[PDB]
Amino acid sequence: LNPSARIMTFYPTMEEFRNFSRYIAYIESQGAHRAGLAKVVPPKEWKPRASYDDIDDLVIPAPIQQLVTGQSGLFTQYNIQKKAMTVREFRKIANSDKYCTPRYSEFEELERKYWKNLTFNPPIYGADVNGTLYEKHVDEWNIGRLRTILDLVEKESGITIEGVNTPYLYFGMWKTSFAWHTEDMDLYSINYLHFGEPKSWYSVPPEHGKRLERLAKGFFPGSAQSCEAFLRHKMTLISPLMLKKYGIPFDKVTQEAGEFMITFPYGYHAGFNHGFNCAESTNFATRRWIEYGKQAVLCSCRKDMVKISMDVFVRKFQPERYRLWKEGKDNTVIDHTLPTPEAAEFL
Ligand code: NI
Ligand SMILES: [Zn+2]
Repeated sequence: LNPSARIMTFYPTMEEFRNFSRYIAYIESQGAHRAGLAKVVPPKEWKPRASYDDIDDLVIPAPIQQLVTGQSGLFTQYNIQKKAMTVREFRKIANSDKYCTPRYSEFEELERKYWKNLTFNPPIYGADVNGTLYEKHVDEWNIGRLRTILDLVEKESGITIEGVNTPYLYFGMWKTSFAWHTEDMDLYSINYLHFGEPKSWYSVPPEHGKRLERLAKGFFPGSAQSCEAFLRHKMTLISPLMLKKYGIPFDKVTQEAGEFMITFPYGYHAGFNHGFNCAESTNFATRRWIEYGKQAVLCSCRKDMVKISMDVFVRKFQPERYRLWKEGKDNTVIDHTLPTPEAAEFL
């Protein structure tokens, strides 16, 4: 099943689209999780919002200017907090001559331009805006309420973690980047591209994630010494040519307006925006995640980074291991190829 761990694309019917959790289980039955990233194109008739012109009374509280330093396919991205702005201000900069999408023919050309120009003309990214663009009425794949076991954090312990159990909006322009990372606690993510230009993604299969970590640690021994999981800083950019040179297996895919991307536990990904767009994002879980959460290597160097108590998950969903786990004896080795238990119905 998917032996090259390539990114798969799915086209559910409206009937299939109703049960979020079941559909994640299904795409894992087909091997999607091996890639680390999958694309889901929703039914033609489904839309999460009637229109998107009413936008600008929405504030971007903390836009970030992305300064990139490096050379030879290896970069560090510094995020500089700017003053709050409207979508309107963002769009104007996005579409200005200095700071709009270059003319290009094929993706491959736009990609070359990205990697050639990523240290020049620092763009602004309207990242991490708390809020949703779904209407209250929309029940299918509603990023504001996906109803997975992740809900145990909010319902059992009361804690809300912005962008993790709540929706974030991202306003992109040309050449805004997301650095190589897995999700907080090695969770799943869902990303819906509401409108605008594409977002391009790179992915490294979870079964090869340790190999990328080794590579990263090799290139930045400074950061390795100061932090157990420096990639969680979301500052490290590494080009596909670099990955290819060091034999890291990876895939690429472009997400267009109206498509969902799913990332899987321990799926390293990175990418960039083609132009003005808006994405909405959140984290979520399945039972398979539990072991990943238990085994996640967290940032040890800056505090108020995202940590979830695994206790409630182990007790409830792995009752046979709860004791072994509490006394630190567990020792389960994760098999990255195994689909989530809920997929049994389809296997
Ligand atoms: Ni991510
Ligand atoms: Zn750290």
